[PDB]
Amino acid sequence: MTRWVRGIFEALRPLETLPVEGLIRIWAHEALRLFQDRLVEDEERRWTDENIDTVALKHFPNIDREKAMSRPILYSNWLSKDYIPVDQEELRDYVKARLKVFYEEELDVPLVLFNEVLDHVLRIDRIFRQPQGHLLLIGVSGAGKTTLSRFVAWMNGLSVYQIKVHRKYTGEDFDEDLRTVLRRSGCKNEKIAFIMDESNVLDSGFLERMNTLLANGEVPGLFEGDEYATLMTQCKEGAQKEGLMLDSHEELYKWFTSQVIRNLHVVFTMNPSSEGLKDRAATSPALFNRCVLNWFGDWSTEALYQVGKEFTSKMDLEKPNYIVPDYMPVVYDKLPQPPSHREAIVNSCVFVHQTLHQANARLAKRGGRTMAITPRHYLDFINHYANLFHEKRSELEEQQMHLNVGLRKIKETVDQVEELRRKVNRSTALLKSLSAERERWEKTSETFKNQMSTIAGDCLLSAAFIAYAGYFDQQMRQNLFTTWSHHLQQANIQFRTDIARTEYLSNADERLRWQASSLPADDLCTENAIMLKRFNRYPLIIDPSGQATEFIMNEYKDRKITRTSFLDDAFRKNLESALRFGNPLLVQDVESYDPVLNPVLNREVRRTGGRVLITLGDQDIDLSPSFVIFLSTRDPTVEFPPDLCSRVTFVNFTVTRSSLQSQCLNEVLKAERPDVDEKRSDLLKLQGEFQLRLRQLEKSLLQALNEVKGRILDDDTIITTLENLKREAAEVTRKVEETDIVMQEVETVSQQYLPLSTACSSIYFTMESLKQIHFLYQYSLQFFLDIYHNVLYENPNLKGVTDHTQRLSIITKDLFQVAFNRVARGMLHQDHITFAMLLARIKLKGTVGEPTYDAEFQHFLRGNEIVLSAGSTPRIQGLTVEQAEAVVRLSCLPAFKDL
Ligand SMILES: Nc1ncnc2c1ncn2[C@@H]1O[C@H](COP(=O)(O)OP(=O)(O)O)[C@@H](O)[C@H]1O
Repeated sequence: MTRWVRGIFEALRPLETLPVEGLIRIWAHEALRLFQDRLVEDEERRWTDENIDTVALKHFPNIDREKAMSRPILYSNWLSKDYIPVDQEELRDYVKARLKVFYEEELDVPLVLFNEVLDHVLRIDRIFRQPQGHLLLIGVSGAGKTTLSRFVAWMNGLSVYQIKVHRKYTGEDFDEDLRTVLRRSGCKNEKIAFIMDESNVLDSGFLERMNTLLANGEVPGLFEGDEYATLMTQCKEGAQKEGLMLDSHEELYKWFTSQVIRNLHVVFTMNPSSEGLKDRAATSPALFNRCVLNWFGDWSTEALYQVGKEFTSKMDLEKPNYIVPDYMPVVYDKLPQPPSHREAIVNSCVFVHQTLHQANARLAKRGGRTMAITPRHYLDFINHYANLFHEKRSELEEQQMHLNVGLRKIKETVDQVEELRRKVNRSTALLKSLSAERERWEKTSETFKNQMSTIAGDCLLSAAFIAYAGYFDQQMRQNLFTTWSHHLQQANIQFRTDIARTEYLSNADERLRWQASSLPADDLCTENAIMLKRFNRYPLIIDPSGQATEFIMNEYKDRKITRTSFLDDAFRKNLESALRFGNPLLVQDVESYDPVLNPVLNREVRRTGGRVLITLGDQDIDLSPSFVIFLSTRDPTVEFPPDLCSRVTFVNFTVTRSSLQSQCLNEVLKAERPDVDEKRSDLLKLQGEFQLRLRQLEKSLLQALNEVKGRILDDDTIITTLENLKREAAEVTRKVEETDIVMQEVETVSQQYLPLSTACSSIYFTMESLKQIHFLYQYSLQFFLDIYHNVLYENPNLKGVTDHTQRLSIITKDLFQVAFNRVARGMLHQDHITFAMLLARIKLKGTVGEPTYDAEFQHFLRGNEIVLSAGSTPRIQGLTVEQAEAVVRLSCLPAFKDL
């Protein structure tokens, strides 16, 4: 209430003749600034707005709507000398005008201005106006709390200062930095907008220093001895050059403290996690005394839609023929009218973001180990969408112009043939072959026109998959992809169905090179390699095994990738040399993440300077363009700080039940029924790879055409190539026309081999969970892989049998038996029955002839623990109390009503 009265009084210093409406407007503005910015939920904010309006009307029942107008009540002293209220649009234009100069100065990164930005900027400016302005910007990473802070601090002419934090950064260094910032604040009279983040704190002593820096503005145990005398020298000089009389030592120190009071603004940016705030309050009470905390909520659907619309402007998404048959909105308010498919693309992007939010909520509800999606992920997703759309359109345009060049070359060949004619059989053969070529190539042209319909949707789905997914397992990746596909089809945005992510995002040669460089054939590994190839945020590999580390080591052997770690004392030494040379650096053990990497991960290198210099620590080091840093770990799952979570692309190699199911299905299809596996590999190659080989034959034909210069005496040299091209075109046509028969029998074969895969996954994860029973029962994935390879390629029972239906049964029985034999051999002779009947339950789930009997198993396991004492008296002489109670509990079971 004191701040309320102070703010109202300040707003009325130079302003006269204000009506009652203006006064209640200022009252409401101050109430919203001091009572609503601190709320965390939107419900609290709207309740505050409703209650302020109802109290205003109750205590002032004879006022005009001049009290409220537009709910964006904003006051700015930028447009006029006084603290006059301003309109949304005028302030937006002025902020854009100032942002032009801001971009000219530094940070050329574009910032789309939404309603939230203008409000946050005005709040931070209001806090900056008062001499004791201190901020606690609590908001999710990527919201731009730091960016807005710097923008407004520059806009008010405040020299921003930041602490460069690393693992070796000691408390004495913090005291020296505080001495420097206070010297700049008091001496030379510099308005410092000194800022910090939660990552900028590694020792509480920082927090007790800020306690006295905020509450009193003077740090007593900072300036001692020589430092104190030097400080008094500089500040006594500053008093003279600022026209201030020199006094005794104590009075001069007091004047310096007052100068720091009026020339220092400390800003805190914090994780919205309230648990951290609970003891942040305890460590420093001044965080709730001198700091006006400003809660930054997650970017709203309005903000996400505006970001998507503004950034996706360079791309050409204008499709004149588009139909909207259903009503699937997200923004709900701006341009809901039938779109030009660009609004549809942006709506799909924001729906993808909401889809991740819903998936995260569901994962947290039905389990844990859930990571939080920051708006920086949206910016990464938008950049991925733009780059991938550019690539996938430029490549098709260049191959289309190649086809046009080939057509013109064939026309020129026709002209040469007409000149030559005026052997006849050779002429007729080449004439019919070239007519067939004309038909095939006009078909190619119409196909090229067809892919323009699907490029937008396919690239959107691929970018949403690569930029967002990567931490989730195979099942959740598939669920997200199918949800995105269903929504995009429902939005009538044309995307090609049955899209192979691996084949669409990579070519044959890169995939085979990956396979050579120690990469498993699992589709999860291929997708992870895809994410590792193209990326904006430097990867953070999650892998319990060492397969990914050795794979990426092999991938960059030529580039001289150096292996270091955070635990290594020479980590900075090993990283500076790699940065200067331009060599990739793989840093393992990200558990003790070094905060010195924040500038590198944020890619905040200042390109404004002549050479591209990064401010890594105190020193400035030039950023080599080939500096590709990598992060990795050795644990399956661990919680990461959210600030680190928003600067890296989580690529996860951790196995799961669905991953084991897919691997076992692929392995059994490779071993049993290799024809279906070959036909599916041909299907995967049908997306681009076969077309790429056809283009290679096309360019070989083009080379031969001017190699022979239209020879007619020896025409077979080109007739062979033409015949091969015709045969390959016919083969591709047969493969495409069989895409209805195929994936109709392929799906049947796959679902036939599904019980084996699910049984394998269940058996492996039961073996993994066997750690609970006894500390000695520890089994690796390699052990189960050996078991499964043995039961496939080494069974003695499969030597003679060849019928697939009998071979599957024999393989399943052999797998069960061999798994039991290999596991029980290292189990005490009291758990053999336990594992055996666990495998029996797994098989009973696998078989279909009888129900699962889940109620019976639940009873047999725990249902006898139900509490009841009615009818517990034995009725027959041949019965006891415990047996009578067991009779009652079994009579509870539906199968035993009459017992
Ligand atoms: N209004 C905005 N529009 C677009 N991008 C924005 C906006 N505000 C911030 N950003 C982006 O946020 C990134 C910086 O986020 P950062 O300041 O590190 O966030 P935080 O302080 O929440 O951790 C940059 O990519 C910047 O362009």
